[PDB]
This record gives sequence, structure tokens and C-alpha cells, in this order.
Amino acid sequence: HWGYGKHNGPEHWHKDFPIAKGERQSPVDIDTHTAKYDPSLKPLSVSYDQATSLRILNNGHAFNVEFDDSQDKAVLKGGPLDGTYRLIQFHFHWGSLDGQGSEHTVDKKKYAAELHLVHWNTKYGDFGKAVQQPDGLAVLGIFLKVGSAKPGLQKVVDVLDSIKTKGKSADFTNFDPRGLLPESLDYWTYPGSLTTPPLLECVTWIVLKEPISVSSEQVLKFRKLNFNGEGEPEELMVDNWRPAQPLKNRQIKASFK
Ligand SMILES: NS(=O)(=O)c1ccc(NC(=O)c2ccc([N+](=O)[O-])cc2Cl)cc1
Ligand SMILES: [Zn+2]
Repeated sequence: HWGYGKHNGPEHWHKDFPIAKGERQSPVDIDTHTAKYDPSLKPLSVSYDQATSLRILNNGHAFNVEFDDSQDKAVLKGGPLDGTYRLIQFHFHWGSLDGQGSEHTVDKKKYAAELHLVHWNTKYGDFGKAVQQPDGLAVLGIFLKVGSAKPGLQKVVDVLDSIKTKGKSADFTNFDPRGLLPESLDYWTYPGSLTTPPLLECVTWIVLKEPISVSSEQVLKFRKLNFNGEGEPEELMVDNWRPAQPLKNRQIKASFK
């Protein structure tokens, strides 16, 4: 099945998922000088005070942490969005080396990793229905650079030892994803897709300009995870990013000048 290798990786995904060559695929290179400053964009509202984290899951592609999204908690609104979008999960994409790992790039610059906070449009009732809609999801993307540690990341780093392998999960409550957010909520936004299969064109992307800093030690711990299941040959969970895709018709908007 699909993955990140030479024979099944991003260049192969179009065979099982033909939308891979569609008109609104993600990620993209963010050309900061062709992006349009839009003073009409309402500020972004990220309201995570009541986010109830539940569990962290290793799925064979990344580690997904899923939230209890059964109540009106942990919502993204404003910015380019109409209505309210509810947090369901976050995950990361990262590299084998500090010089790559991000999915979006900024004037061709690759960051060490990228965090995706995934939210579904509450007008569609749940995540599974929302992904079938053109405005179903809003993904908040945040770049990671290697420097000072991010203290709010450490609780995630420490649990990774227990989910080394595909299909392992651990209880993970009371985690404040506010600890993963940079100072500024300045952003770029554009219409796109999931960056893994099924590659559905259901996402309003909101990519923050300001990266967070994490330590080398923190990202090194991401790189100890495995793609393979327990009792299969060891293949380290690294370079789980899709490269930039063609922008095609699209415009990227900026919330700042
Ligand atoms: N990398 S990204 O664009 O943020 C992104 C990519 C893929 C997803 N996928 C999911 O959330 C997902 C999880 C489970 C299932 N399922 O039915 O088993 C389906 C999806 Cl679409 C979410 C976000
Ligand atoms: Zn992602």
C-alpha cells in the first residue's frame, strides 16, 4: 500500500488516488512575494482552552494524536473561514536531517518539520462527512526549526517510546496544544488538499509565518519511530513529507503586509 518509499511514495500515489494530479493539491511552495496581502481577512481565532486530548496513536505514516471532538471545544474560526471548525487531531511531518521535513516550503525553504492541526467544519456534523466536502477541513500548519527546545512539546516526545511501531497507542490527556503555537498568528492561506492519501481536495490551508523552535534532541526522538510494524524489518519513520505540488490556478493570500 502507499507510503514514503521509492516504489510507493508520493510519485506513485496517483495510481491508487488519481486526484493526486488534481487542480488543488497540497502542499505548495509559498512564494511570499506573489502572495496577496488581504486586509479584508478577519483575524484568525484559535480557541484551544478546553481542548480535551485523549490519546496518541502511531499509524505507520506519522503519530496521530486524536482529541475528543464530541463537544464545542477547540475551535478554529475567522481568518478566511466561514463558520466554525473543530479540532480532531494533530500530527507532524519531518525529515531524516534538519535540512528537510516540511511539506510546505517558503520561497523554496524547507523547515525541519511541520505540524498540522486538523479541524473539521461543524456544518457537516463530523470529520468523516466533512472530508467529502470542498470546504470540509481547515488545517493549521506550523513550521518547526531546530534551536531552543519547545517546552510544550516535551510531553509528546516522551510518549513516543511506547508507540514505536505502527498501531501502538497510549492514553494522552490534558495536553494543551496551545503549547505548540508561535507568538504570531500571521498566516498565509490557500485552497488545497490532504497531503496524504486519500488526497481529498477538502482543505482550507492556513500556514503560520512564524515557525516554532524545537531542540535537536526533540526532533531526534521523532526519528526513532518506525514505519514498519513490531516484528518486521526496521525502517525508521523519517521523510514522511510530500513535496510541493503545482499551484495551478491558485492564489495564496497573506493576512499581513
Ligand atoms: N497531512 S494533512 O493534510 O493534514 C492530513 C492528511 C490525512 C488526514 N487523514 C485523516 O484524518 C483520516 C484518518 C482516518 C481515516 N479513516 O477513515 O481511517 C480517514 C482519514 Cl481522511 C488528515 C490530515
Ligand atoms: Zn499532515
